[PDB]
Amino acid sequence: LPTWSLDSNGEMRSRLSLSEVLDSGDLMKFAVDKTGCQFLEKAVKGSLTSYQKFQLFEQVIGRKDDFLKLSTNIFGNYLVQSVIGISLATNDDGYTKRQEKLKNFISSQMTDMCLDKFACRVIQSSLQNMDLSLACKLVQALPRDARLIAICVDQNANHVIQKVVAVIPLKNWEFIVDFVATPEHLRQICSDKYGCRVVQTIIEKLTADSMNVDLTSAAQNLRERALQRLMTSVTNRCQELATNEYANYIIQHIVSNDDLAVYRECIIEKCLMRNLLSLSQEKFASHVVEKAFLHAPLELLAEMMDEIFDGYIPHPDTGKDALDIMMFHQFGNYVVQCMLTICCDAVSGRRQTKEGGYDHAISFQDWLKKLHSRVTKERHRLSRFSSGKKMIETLANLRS
RNA sequence: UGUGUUAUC
Repeated sequence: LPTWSLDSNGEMRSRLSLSEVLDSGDLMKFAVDKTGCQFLEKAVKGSLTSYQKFQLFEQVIGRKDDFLKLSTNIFGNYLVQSVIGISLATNDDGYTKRQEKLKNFISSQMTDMCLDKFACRVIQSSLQNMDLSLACKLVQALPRDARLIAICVDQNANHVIQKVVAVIPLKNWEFIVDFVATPEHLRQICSDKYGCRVVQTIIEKLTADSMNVDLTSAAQNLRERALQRLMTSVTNRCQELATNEYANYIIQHIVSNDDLAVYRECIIEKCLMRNLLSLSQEKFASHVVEKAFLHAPLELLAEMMDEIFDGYIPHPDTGKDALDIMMFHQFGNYVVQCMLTICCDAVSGRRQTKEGGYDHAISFQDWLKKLHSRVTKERHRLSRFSSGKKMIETLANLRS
């Protein structure tokens, strides 16, 4: 801090005025100092005269180098955001030029700012607060090459993409959907901790749910086509994604969401059916298998149940079957518990059994009897395990 | 008995 602003204690004077700082030419020293920026931040929330605003506009968001220096600063980024807000609230003759400047500064350094822990906050608040037509121009400044992957998997920058998805119409960011849907990009992004969150947010925004009822029918058509293109790519890589440590959450999201029912069915047919025994023994995919049981339409659920009960040839020596393997497997046991709970819910009326012009209660009763008979026969071994005690208790509670 | 994301003074 400039000496003029310090007391005899070597500490920022109290009773300092905003205008003194603005007049001094020393704002940049205050804005990058914890105490100095705290003062500016409080000062700019109060009444400001036209000239005070003018000075703040010039000094904080008026020149490219200083704008970038504050935007990328741990303290300064807050002041930048405050001054952008004041700029947008001040409809004098300078309004247009100030916002165009801000758009040019950010666009010209878009990737660098998105990747920065602090400047990415400036980007997000600009996207949601600036006039929409100018915010759309920021989106246009996003890179279209390998840097876009870098942004999508970055701990900071992924939040910029999620903000774009939230507050900008789809036509402006449709290019991101197609970028992410490219096979090699999908693989990289979905297999990343942050990238997987970005893809789920995109899918959510492309879903025709109660949150999108305000779209025009033309916008719904745009959305439906983008969703269909993304789902095609996800479905093409379903097996790889379902078994992955992060992308399994995406596959689960799709399978679990009734508003994605047509895609849920594709996924189940494409990579789960005929692979249930194998996938139920996988750490990540076993959760996908549970979601499929829980949400499959009746005709597919029947195929799934039939696969577990009768889809596999028992061991040639021991006679162990798929149910035997799954009941005692470290991951498979949860899938069998899920099957049992579904059947108990159906027969007790906690789950609707009518669908497809028929009451399928008879099917659930059949599957339940098979599970009950197995659990009865194998009660001694099952009672050795928490999972087995749980199934025994589940069946006991049903009788009650 | 079994997995992640939700990030600044």
